[PDB]
Amino acid sequence: QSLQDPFLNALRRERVPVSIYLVNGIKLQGQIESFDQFVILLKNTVSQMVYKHAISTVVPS
Amino acid sequence: SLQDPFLNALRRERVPVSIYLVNGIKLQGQIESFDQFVILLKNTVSQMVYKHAISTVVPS
Amino acid sequence: SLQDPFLNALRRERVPVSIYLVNGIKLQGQIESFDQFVILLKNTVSQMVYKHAISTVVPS
Amino acid sequence: KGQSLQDPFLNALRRERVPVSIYLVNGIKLQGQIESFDQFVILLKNTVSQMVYKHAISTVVPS
Amino acid sequence: SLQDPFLNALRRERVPVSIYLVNGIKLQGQIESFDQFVILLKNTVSQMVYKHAISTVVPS
Amino acid sequence: SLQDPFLNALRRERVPVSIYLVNGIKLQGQIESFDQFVILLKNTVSQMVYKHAISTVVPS
RNA sequence: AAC
Repeated sequence: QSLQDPFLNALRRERVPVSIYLVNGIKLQGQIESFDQFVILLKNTVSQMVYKHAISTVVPS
Repeated sequence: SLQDPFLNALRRERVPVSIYLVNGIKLQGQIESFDQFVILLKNTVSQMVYKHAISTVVPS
Repeated sequence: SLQDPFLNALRRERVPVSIYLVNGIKLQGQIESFDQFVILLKNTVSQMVYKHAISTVVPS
Repeated sequence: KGQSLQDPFLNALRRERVPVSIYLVNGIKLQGQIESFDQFVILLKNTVSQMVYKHAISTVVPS
Repeated sequence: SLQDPFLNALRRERVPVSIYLVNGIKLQGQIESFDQFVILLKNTVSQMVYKHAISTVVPS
Repeated sequence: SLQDPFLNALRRERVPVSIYLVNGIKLQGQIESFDQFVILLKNTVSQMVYKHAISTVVPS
């Protein structure tokens, strides 16, 4: 986690808009509210739990 | 841990949820219960949903 | 484990169940048996279905 | 419970040389006989032996 | 472990890489860094790619 | 156990192989090395292939 | 939701 956690934490603390690309090709957008070992809590109009196993890539918007 | 308190608040307050599967299909219902690998999603009857097949869970 | 009760119930009742796979395939039959990683589904054939390929199990 | 079902099911097919179909999650159907398997792979023989990863397999069924 | 040397070699020599994903998508850039589960890919932006989503890593 | 002897015989004997990915793509070359998680495949270029993305390995 |  020596790279993943710092990467997600900096986006979380700064409240950067991010794009989360899922394996099926769908792109989600919002702010990272928090995360744990298996999930990311992504907030836009509502708070959704995204399973990391479904994510291909995370990048600031 | 963020997963379990998130699913518990939906379970206890019997909140209606959308579960999106990795193929894009949206399922809807109430979280009857969950464990390490599955979620039981009730409408009239419960179906068993494998977490490995879920991309997102969001209220309503 | 919620899987065992959920699946043992179906297995004993021999009721029809739909198994939806992660690729969108819908299988229809009876739950004949299961273990940690597979489910044996019975219709005109008995086929061994890997749980990793399953999204949902839905009583008919 | 563990491998109670999987391992006898595959062992029966192997022992009796039953022609099998293995459906991959991508939809592709493989056919042949199961010559052996371990924790992660199944060896399938048609004209030649190919190693199939269980992680890619959805269903196994007699042809 | 073959991953570390392979990926580090590509990091040290600044090699432009293609990261193919399991779903057909190609990402292109340089390996900025990596850990057990992710690879950081730098092109115009720095993106974090989950290894579970990657099929292959190759020079462009 | 079956996997390691299978792959080692292809590596040691430098046998041309075909590696099919879960999206159906066929890669070709020789296996230089492999570990728990990856296979290094040599053709014109050396590429790393994640085992989780492979469906089938067969001599070509 | 590809009986």
